[PDB]
Amino acid sequence: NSFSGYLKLTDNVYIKNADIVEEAKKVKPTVVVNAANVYLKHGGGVAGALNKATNNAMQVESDDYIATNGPLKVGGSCVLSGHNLAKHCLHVVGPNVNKGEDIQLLKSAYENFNQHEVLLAPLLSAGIFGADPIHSLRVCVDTVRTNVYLAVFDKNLYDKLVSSFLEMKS
Ligand SMILES: Nc1ncnc2c1ncn2[C@@H]1O[C@H](COP(=O)(O)OP(=O)(O)OC[C@H]2O[C@@H](O)[C@H](O)[C@@H]2O)[C@@H](O)[C@H]1O
Repeated sequence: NSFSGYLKLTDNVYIKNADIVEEAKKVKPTVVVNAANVYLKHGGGVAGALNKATNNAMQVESDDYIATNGPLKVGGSCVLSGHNLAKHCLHVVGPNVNKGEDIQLLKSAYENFNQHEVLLAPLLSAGIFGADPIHSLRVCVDTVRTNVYLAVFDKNLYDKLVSSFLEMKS
């Protein structure tokens, strides 16, 4: 946990414009969050990017987990190996609002973060799943009480997130 270059938004939320995988390799974090689906299929996005960097070790361990325990709940989580990227990997499932999943569960999904004192995380539901990233950052800041280090990959999205957060801040 040697996080460098993060802007601090609140007492426990930090943000940085980085690739979450490059971040993980460099910082070797205790916990890296994966933006997961219910069957733990890491195709594309953060999940696929992380899986590739373990040369598909993650996807194999994931598939064994689903086979034993069945799908995760939307808004739920499971802790697996972090492989070469971290000690552990917390797969957290946020609502796919694009497919009509309840946006309320984004808050339950962020509540999983509070079981770890330090995390390297992306924004849940803010890509393929279609939530407003500003909304997702807002619920993260309102929900997570532990120290979360957000890697936002796209520069324009990151700029807009730090702007909007600080304009609406109180
Ligand atoms: N390499 C990356 N590094 C950092 N942030 C990233 C990266 N790739 C995407 N992001 C950002 O992380 C946030 C989450 O994007 P997704 O990974 O698409 O997350 P989510 O919306 O929860 O999508 C879940 C779905 O995506 C699939 O990969 C996954 O298997 C599941 O089906 C968004 O802001 C997105 O721009």
